Amino acid sequence: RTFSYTLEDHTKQAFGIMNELRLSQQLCDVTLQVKYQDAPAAQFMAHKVVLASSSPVFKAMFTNGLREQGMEVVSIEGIHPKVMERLIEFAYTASISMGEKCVLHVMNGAVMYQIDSVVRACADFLVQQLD
Repeated sequence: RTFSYTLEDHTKQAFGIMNELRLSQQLCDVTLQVKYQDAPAAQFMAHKVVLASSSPVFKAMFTNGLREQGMEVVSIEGIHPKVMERLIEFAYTASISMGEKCVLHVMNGAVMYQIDSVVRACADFLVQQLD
């Protein structure tokens, strides 16, 4: 009496569309303004719900108890713009790539937004690079 179906690639396909929408700057409700020390300021438009799905830190920031009147600007310090870019790409794609010289800075940024997956991968890379 009961019929049930699952599309395994669905989440992969849907995240692909969400990343397309980020890059077109469509349906975005947060702008991250990133200023790190000497480097020129940068900004990143995104979807609060997607960032929240990949970072307990963004989730708490955005789930405030009074719903938001539109597009929010968020000031970020202490993370290089190039690192934030890579973390956002991870959330939207599940992949991240960097040069060996940047692995430490990305791990630092991933600790700051509690992206446990990226923390683990970077830690494991650094340790293999020993001895």
